[PDB]
Amino acid sequence: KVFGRCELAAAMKRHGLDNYRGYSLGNWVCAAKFESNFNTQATNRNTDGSTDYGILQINSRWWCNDGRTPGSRNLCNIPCSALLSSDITASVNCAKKIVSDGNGMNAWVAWRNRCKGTDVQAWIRGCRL
Ligand SMILES: CC(=O)N[C@@H]1[C@@H](O)[C@H](O[C@@H]2O[C@H](CO)[C@@H](O[C@@H]3O[C@H](CO)[C@@H](O)[C@H](O)[C@H]3NC(C)=O)[C@H](O)[C@H]2NC(C)=O)[C@@H](CO)O[C@H]1O
Ligand code: NA
Repeated sequence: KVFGRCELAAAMKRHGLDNYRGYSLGNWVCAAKFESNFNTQATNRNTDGSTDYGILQINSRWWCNDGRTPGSRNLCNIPCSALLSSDITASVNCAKKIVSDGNGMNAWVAWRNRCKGTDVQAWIRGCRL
């Protein structure tokens, strides 16, 4: 599923991401936009052999198990395929865990390089929230 911008904002808010750890909803919509282009099925191989999965490109080296990432931890205790569902609940639960692990949203490279310090409020403009 490729989410619309406001559709994803409403889902992220419903799953409790707005201001989770102080990150406004726009931060999460922006991060999902540049990580996956709002595509829940997005997957990307990393050079270290891990893979990034779903709307928030959660990495298999640390957060999920994909059975092909040597040295991986599975701190969200979930199959990486479960991060590709059209229902983003699992991605949100794992993102809540990730953003609380110490480096906040800097865990998302696209957020750090493209959203951090920007007018992230632009990402929720017009959404019924
Ligand atoms: C969205 C996503 O998957 N992003 C990936 C990043 O999570 C990942 O960076 C590494 O993340 C782990 C977990 O947050 C970092 O480990 C934590 O480090 C902090 C101190 O910095 C400490 O409080 C924690 O104990 C420790 N947690 C664990 C479980 O060990 C780790 O430092 C990050 N590594 C780097 C190089 O930034 C990167 C790299 O795998 O990939 C992103 O896609
Ligand atoms: Na794994």
